[PDB]
Amino acid sequence: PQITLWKRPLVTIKIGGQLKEALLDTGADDTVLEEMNLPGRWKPKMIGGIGGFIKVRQYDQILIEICGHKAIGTVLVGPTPVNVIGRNLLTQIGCTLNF
Amino acid sequence: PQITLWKRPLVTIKIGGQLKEALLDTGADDTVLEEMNLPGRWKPKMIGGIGGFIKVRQYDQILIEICGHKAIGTVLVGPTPVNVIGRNLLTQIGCTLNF
Ligand SMILES: CCOP(=O)(COc1ccc(C[C@H](NC(=O)O[C@H]2CO[C@H]3OCC[C@H]32)[C@H](O)CN(CC(CC)CC)S(=O)(=O)c2ccc(CO)cc2)cc1)OCC
Repeated sequence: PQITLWKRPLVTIKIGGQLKEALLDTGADDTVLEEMNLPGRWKPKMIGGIGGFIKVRQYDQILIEICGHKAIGTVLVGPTPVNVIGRNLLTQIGCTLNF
Repeated sequence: PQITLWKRPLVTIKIGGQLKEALLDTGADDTVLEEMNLPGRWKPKMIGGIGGFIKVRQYDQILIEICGHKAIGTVLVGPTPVNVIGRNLLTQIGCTLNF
């Protein structure tokens, strides 16, 4: 589909057997999601943006479905104020910017 | 153009007569540039990111050309980690997400 940017580009995703809402975010290298107790091993990480850094847990090879499009890659989990789908997963669903 | 997302979507912009590099950021509501000299009045503003809030200088109705496409809109100037073009100007240049 085509998503205009008059409003935030929010979509439903499926991850860890749960449904959530997340932003399709071309400004995020990697995907960052709200606290969720995912199974498996993880590695600590710190990620920065406007305002400074937060602590997150890096999970690898996680399956996410985004508007019916399946993808598999790194998900960072922590106290983010917003769920963002980053380029690591947007590339996998064939997402481009167009103007 | 059609821009894929395997790399950061960085483009050249022109503002205040100066060229700069900026990131097309669908996750940003607003356009935030690193510290720079811009002519005209400005009002102090606060904006929040992943790590908290920062103070910016808000410049309204600023001419800015993004990858060959003109916009005139609000530009926030302050300690952002990187120059970002947000949705307030992405809509002006007709930018959509497509997959
Ligand atoms: C419930 C209330 O939430 P809130 O207001 C904040 O909500 C938010 C809404 C959207 C975002 C997404 C963020 N956009 C953003 O910063 O936009 C600013 C300007 O425009 C305003 O609109 C939205 C906020 C304001 C950007 O797209 C992505 N970022 C990187 C860019 C930073 C500019 C480039 C380095 S990153 O997220 O930092 C990030 C860093 C590392 C990694 C791992 O690779 C992944 C993601 C973040 C928080 O609370 C405040 C305390």
